[PDB]
Amino acid sequence: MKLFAQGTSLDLSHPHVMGILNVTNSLIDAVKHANLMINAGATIIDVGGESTRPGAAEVSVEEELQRVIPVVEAIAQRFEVWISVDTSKPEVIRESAKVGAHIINDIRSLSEPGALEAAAETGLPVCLMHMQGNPKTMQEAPKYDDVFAEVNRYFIEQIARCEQAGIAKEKLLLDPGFGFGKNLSHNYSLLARLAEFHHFNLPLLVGMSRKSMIGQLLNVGPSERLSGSLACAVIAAMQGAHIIRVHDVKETVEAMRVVEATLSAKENKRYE
Amino acid sequence: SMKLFAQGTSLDLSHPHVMGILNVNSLIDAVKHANLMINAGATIIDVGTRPGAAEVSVEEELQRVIPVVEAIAQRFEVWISVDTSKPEVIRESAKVGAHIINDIRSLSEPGALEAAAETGLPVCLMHMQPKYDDVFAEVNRYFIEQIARCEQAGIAKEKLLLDPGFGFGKNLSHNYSLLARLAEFHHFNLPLLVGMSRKSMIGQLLNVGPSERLSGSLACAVIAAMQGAHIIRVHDVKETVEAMRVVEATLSAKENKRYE
Ligand SMILES: COc1ccc(C(=O)CSc2nc3c(=O)[nH]c(N)nc3[nH]2)cc1
Ligand SMILES: COc1ccc(C(=O)CSc2nc3c(=O)[nH]c(N)nc3[nH]2)cc1
Repeated sequence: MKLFAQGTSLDLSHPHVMGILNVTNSLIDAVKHANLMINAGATIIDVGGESTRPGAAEVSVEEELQRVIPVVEAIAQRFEVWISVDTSKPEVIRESAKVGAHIINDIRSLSEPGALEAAAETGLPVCLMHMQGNPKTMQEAPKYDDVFAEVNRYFIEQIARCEQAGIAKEKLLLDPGFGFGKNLSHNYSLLARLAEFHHFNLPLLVGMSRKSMIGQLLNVGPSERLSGSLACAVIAAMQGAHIIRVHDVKETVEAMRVVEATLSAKENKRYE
Repeated sequence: SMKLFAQGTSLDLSHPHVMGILNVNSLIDAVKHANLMINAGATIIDVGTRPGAAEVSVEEELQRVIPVVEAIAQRFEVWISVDTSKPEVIRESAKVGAHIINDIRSLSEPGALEAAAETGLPVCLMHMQPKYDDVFAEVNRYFIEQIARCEQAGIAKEKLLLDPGFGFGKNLSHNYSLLARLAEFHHFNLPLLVGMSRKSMIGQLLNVGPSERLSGSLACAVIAAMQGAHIIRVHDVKETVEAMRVVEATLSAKENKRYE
């Protein structure tokens, strides 16, 4: 299993760690943070300029472009690392790809007018994430009769939508969207059944780092979540998740080495 | 449903337990460290004597170990595991409140087997000897043998725990083979105890020193717990307990309650 972008490839025969670069002197600091994450073993850096948090306010196209594009450009011309861009906006998609981004990682799964066409036009890999509702209301009262089945159905529908628009399946990644319109019990159901999403034969991307599913379980603040975060990452990686999106790159990469050593000693290379 | 009974209390093995390592006033500090581990969520304290270490006389081992076991048993509700190979220490430990006899030698010293049987306590069987054909099969064979040896001495199967003995005459790939296949040891229907905390199986993989192995140790604990391991022996209790609550939340959402 392999992705292709910007003349290079990413080998997903083992887990990859994706370092979070939140850009909600800004430029110099962001590039220093990327550099530390690459040194710590991150092979993808995820650049995001619009808060995707519960209650988040929208940012203008011009402001997002100012936050994001100079960060993507600077990273693409200094390091060899892959770059994902965390955006919903057709223009940010286009401009990001122009300055070297490798993956479009939209929490809205290209739902914004023109996003689907912009993504297709780039030829880049696209991550389809499940979210119930939108960031302003998703956490008010998340509700499912069957969260796994409903996220599974969403991925069937969005894969088709993307194929229809000329995005080949081989470009797609799937992410169940931990914390995006889910209560604590919904999140743990998806984590527990994560391996079952492999039936699509597509890369799985997960992001649990420092999230509420750890916070509300342990009743701790956001700086006390490293152990819980590593536990989530290891649980996901043991079930064959391909990309783990995190704040704490060094510790995660170390945990992924242990997983890799364990999976390579196993006959069928996956827990289920 | 799996439970152990000792000293008037029970251990509920329907979820994983964290066992904190206690290195042996010396007695005041041992109590203080026990207190810290209980506060971090350890439900078993392992009292002991690594491999390579200096052998000691019966008398010295009693003087080191018995007051500690006794002091913990008098002050705390926690279960107490004792790492010893000597029949005298097994006997005296049980008299002052130990719950589990954890012998790294699996009761091979003369008299140890009989002493353990007399106590009526739970007994942990650990594999120790690196070259193997199928490390899993050898360990598995060892368990069958030791179980039989214990049952023959009047130790009921319901008192036994199995430990594959990570780091103990095992190289890097043998250790990870045993970890990858841990869940297969459930066919005995006995509790599984594992100890990988800060070991060279992490140190060598990662090329880091003994104090930089927490993340790898946590990974090992999670990997074992996801496969239904019952007791995880660690140095870093708070962090392991947190990781275990995440495992527990995951396994409770799973209809199978285990990964294989
Ligand atoms: C303090 O509590 C926190 C709440 C939220 C965070 C975030 O980082 C949320 S942004 C985010 N998540 C995902 C994801 O899961 N998958 C993908 N594909 N993209 C994502 N983007 C961090 C901490
Ligand atoms: C730096 O390299 C290290 C080498 C060794 C250590 C130890 O703590 C090993 S003593 C020990 N292990 C076990 C075990 O696995 N199971 C049981 N049941 N009892 C045990 N007693 C730590 C670090």
